[PDB]
Amino acid sequence: DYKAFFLSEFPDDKIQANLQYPIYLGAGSGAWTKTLFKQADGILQRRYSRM
RNA sequence: ACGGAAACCUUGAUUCUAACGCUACUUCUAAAUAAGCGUUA
Repeated sequence: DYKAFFLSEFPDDKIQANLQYPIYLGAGSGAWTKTLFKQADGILQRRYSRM
């Protein structure tokens, strides 16, 4: 779902391949790895619209 | 110069012996130190 939602808009050479079950841990992985991105779409971006 | 005089309601005695302010009870329950990089060049 994350690849069909976010990672598909970027060049394939910038996206890594999975050897085992994927996960995103810690800082720097992005907002969509830490939210319910299906429901946070729209709300998250408008939270930063005036910055 | 009195039915009056003399005469301790007195001596010895522990309000004492025994007895747990005790029995049971999680300072516990969810929670990434994480998000945003625009515009100009």
